[PDB]
Amino acid sequence: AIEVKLANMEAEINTLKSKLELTNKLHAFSMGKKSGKKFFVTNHERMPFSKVKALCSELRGTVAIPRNAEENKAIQEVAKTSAFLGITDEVTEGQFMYVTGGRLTYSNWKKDQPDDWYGHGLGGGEDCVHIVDNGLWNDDSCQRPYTAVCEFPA
Amino acid sequence: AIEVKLANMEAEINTLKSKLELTNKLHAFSMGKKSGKKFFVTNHERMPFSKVKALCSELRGTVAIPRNAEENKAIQEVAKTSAFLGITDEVTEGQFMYVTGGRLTYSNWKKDQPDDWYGHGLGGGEDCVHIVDNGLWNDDSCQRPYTAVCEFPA
Amino acid sequence: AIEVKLANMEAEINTLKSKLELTNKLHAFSMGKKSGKKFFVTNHERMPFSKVKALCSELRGTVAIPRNAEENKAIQEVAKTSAFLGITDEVTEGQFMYVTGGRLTYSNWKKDQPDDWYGHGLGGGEDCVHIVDNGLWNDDSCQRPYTAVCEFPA
Ligand SMILES: [Ca+2]
Ligand SMILES: [Ca+2]
Ligand SMILES: [Ca+2]
Ligand SMILES: [Ca+2]
Ligand SMILES: [Ca+2]
Ligand SMILES: [Ca+2]
Ligand SMILES: [Ca+2]
Ligand SMILES: [Ca+2]
Ligand SMILES: [Ca+2]
Ligand SMILES: [Cl-]
Ligand SMILES: [Cl-]
Repeated sequence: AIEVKLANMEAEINTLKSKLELTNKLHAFSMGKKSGKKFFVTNHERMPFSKVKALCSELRGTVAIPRNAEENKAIQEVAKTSAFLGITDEVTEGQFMYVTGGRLTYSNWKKDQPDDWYGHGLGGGEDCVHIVDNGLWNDDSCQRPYTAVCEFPA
Repeated sequence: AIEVKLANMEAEINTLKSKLELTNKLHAFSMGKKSGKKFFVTNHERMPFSKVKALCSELRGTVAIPRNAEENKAIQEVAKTSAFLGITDEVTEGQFMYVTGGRLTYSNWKKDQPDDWYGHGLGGGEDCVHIVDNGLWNDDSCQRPYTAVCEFPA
Repeated sequence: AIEVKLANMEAEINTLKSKLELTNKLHAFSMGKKSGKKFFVTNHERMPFSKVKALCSELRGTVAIPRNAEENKAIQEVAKTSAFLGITDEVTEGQFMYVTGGRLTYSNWKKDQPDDWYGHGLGGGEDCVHIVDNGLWNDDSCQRPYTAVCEFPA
């Protein structure tokens, strides 16, 4: 009895592992994940950068990062409105880096940006990045609430 | 050693339940659940109140109930049409109560509502409530089909 | 303690099956699954027919098949653009059948279709079927990429 029951429960567990994997695949498909490509998701909520970062982390993802003009456009389509990107110069002013580390290999800065402007009156300069109309980028205060868009691996 | 095999399987179960929790969080996120806020969702199907209660119950949720103007708007945006709210005055005519218990603490009645006539016995008249396009409330028969919207805890 | 632990593990497993079923049910609901009706999902990706078949198959579903007017409208609703249907005449030119077997019954052909056209130049005639924006059908080359739409059981 005991060992037979144990061997079965082992099979039951493996079966559930398989079903959950299938469930995740179906969910990814329904969320718009294209075959073999990274995908973006949002709940359309606006919040400060630290909050977006913490939320995406909780979902085992990261703040959306465009690596080319295609993904940049993709992020816009998902967000609809301006959203934070996983890029900041919080560590060293003027040196933007991906929140996952490393220098930028692609950028789409609006003319005259980034400028670390203080005039937004929120205190401090601007160490965060968000997409604006036309898909261009602007550095803004990490305190401003922008649409949370998380990214998940291809 | 069966005790070791048992211990390993218990560990496997905990890993799976953690992954399922993650799957659930990501799904809610993808469907618009805001941080710290209740999650409202619909399949856009119209049915009698009794069917809505059973359906939401089967999903471990309840018929949507707006406790404030913000939530009222969130429900309105999810339904996009006329949908039932988890509120009824079946015990005492005119005294609306939440299906989950308690007296109303917020309402958004249309000027001439509720307009149910007095004197109806059990099941007679208008003892159910539905929200409309603009977010206003109307009382109506629980047998009339309206959009099913369920809510899940924050 | 061994037998007590095994009993608990059995309960842990069944509660996991229960919660997984709940996740699948809520997901279907959020995707618009109507009670007692099969539902449709798409990631909005366009690909050749063979890729759609394989993709839906991996998800435990199949290429969407409109069995009546209602399902046809539901499919164009989810697709929002031209998509393949699970109907072809690969087995016998001129006589269509469902990818899951059986002769085609309900159809919504555009005037002068199907015509097994060779003018497209991709080589061969047209053995696949796709629905257009207005919901009408046309037979086209299985080699052409169209939106991937899967259906899952009622
Ligand atoms: Ca079994
Ligand atoms: Ca800066
Ligand atoms: Ca700036
Ligand atoms: Ca009454
Ligand atoms: Ca009444
Ligand atoms: Ca009324
Ligand atoms: Ca336990
Ligand atoms: Ca043909
Ligand atoms: Ca044709
Ligand atoms: Cl800042
Ligand atoms: Cl063909």
